[PDB]
Amino acid sequence: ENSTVGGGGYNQAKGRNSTVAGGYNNEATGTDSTIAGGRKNQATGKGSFAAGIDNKANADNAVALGNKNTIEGENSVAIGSNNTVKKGQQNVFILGSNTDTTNAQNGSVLLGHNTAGKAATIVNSAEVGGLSLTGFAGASNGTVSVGKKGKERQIVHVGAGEISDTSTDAVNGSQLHALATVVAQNKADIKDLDDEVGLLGEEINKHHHHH
Amino acid sequence: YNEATIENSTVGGGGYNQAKGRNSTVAGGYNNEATGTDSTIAGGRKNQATGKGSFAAGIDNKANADNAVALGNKNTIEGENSVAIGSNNTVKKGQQNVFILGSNTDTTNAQNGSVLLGHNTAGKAATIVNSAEVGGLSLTGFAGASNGTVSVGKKGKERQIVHVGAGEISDTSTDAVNGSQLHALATVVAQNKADIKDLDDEVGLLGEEINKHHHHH
Amino acid sequence: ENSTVGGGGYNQAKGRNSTVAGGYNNEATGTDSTIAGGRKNQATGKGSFAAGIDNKANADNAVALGNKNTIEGENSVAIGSNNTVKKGQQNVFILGSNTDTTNAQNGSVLLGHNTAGKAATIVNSAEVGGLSLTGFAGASNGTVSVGKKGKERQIVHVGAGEISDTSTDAVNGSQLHALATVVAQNKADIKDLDDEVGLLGEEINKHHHHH
Ligand SMILES: [Cl-]
Ligand code: NI
Repeated sequence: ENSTVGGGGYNQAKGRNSTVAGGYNNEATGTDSTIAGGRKNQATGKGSFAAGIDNKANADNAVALGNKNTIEGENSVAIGSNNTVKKGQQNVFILGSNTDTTNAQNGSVLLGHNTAGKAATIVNSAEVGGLSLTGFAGASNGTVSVGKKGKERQIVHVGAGEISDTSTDAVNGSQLHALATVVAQNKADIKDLDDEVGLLGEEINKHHHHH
Repeated sequence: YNEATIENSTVGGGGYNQAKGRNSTVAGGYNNEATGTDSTIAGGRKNQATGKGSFAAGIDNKANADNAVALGNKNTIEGENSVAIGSNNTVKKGQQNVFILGSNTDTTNAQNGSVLLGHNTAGKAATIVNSAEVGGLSLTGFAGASNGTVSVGKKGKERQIVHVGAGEISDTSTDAVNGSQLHALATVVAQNKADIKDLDDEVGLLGEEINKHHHHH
Repeated sequence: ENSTVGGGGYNQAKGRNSTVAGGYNNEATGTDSTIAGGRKNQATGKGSFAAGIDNKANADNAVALGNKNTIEGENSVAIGSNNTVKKGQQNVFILGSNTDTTNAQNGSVLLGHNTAGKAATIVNSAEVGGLSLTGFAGASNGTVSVGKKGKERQIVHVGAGEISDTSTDAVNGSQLHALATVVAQNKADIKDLDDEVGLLGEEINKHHHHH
């Protein structure tokens, strides 16, 4: 039914308006589904698209491009190799390989090789050894992951973020450095003052002797 | 009802597909129109590809500027050298070099060179941040100020960035900072604050001693 | 050998199960390789995929989509224009244009126009004018790059990161602002104390001349 194969062997365009352009053992089952080519691909979702080896573009609007990208949650994308989005993980976006989406919530983005999804936390405040930090902006959706535990990735060439009480811009090392220079100066001032207080203490104690 | 007259144009199969551009390809689907030189529609339904060397697949995409890539559902690209992959994304004419991997984004305020990642993500204009005033405290000499932005969410719907490596901490560093680096600096600040209190106690007791001495006169 | 062209001119589907759906001067040489269309594309890798103008999807599972994306390292992806991954850079993901992968290591991710790759550094500690900061989390492959030197990009709409001794969450401007408010307050407290110590010194010095 306005379906097209294409060329190759054992290819099936079973979906209405579906297309398999070629390759081997490609099955496009969804309405408006597409397999550009490769081998052992499926595309069961409406308007889905797969190319490469052993992908499953198996939910509506799924994009699965490369090797062994499985998509079974709506409006999701996986490009690269060995990635899986499972049914009821919606709007998940992977550009990466050998990822882990066990903990990826809806809306989450995974970037890079060996990258893991992680559940969003709500961080409005923080307590650091008896000091309270309060009033954090942007305590919301999923997360954006750039690596996994034990295999973290630096983010580089990051522009200086707005530094203010509502800012939700990322901060770079120079901004931390700049605040730390003041902290280091405060700590030296405290020492200078301490020396002064000690000397003042000695003079008082000196004074009563030979009064 | 297919249409492939021009040099090296190909349809493909399906219905109401048109490969009007020189070397253009529509591999199949329904109501796909590839109009640009070297344009390509892999399949799906209601796709356009008016740009040179453009590529669309899925439902209702417009890969309508040079080298546009529009892949999924309802990706409209009308700005040169731009990409949208996912769902309901738009790059307008005069937004160049913009890259979206996401859905239901907002590129109203996105400038040239922006990257949008994720669902409900909004574009934002770059600001120049060379310094900052916190209370009466001045912070200066920030790196990576005076290109577009990289957005990970929208106002009210921000996203944590996780598994970030410790960034270099130096006066020229443009590396992102992670929570353990702010924690480390905060431990020292907390220690300064306690030291201040200890010292304040000591000054008060020294004060009393001075006052007591006058009443030994 | 289950190969398919497609339409167009000077297209070649030389690989087993390879597909060129159309276009001009496309050569698909790898097993299970695919060229969706365009002009002057190559796909020498197994299960590779190219579309657009002048791409090389020339390593296993390569995805090269747009204009002048060259992939010659395994399991890599480039989408956009003018991007290159050389033989011996594996698992590199580019969504961007006019990038520089000279210094990109394996596993690294490049985002956006004019973006440069950068070697990972190990940052366990830092020394800021006589102050030591230690105990950093997330220190030991590749980096995630958002710009180049001189063309840094701000990251925006970042959620508040966890603030703890092990956190590898990114930090936003409001979190730095929150810490800086306390630093500013420490600094004023130091001034107030300094004034007090000065006055106490005057009392001591005056007293001796009431003797
Ligand atoms: Cl401080
Ligand atoms: Ni006396």
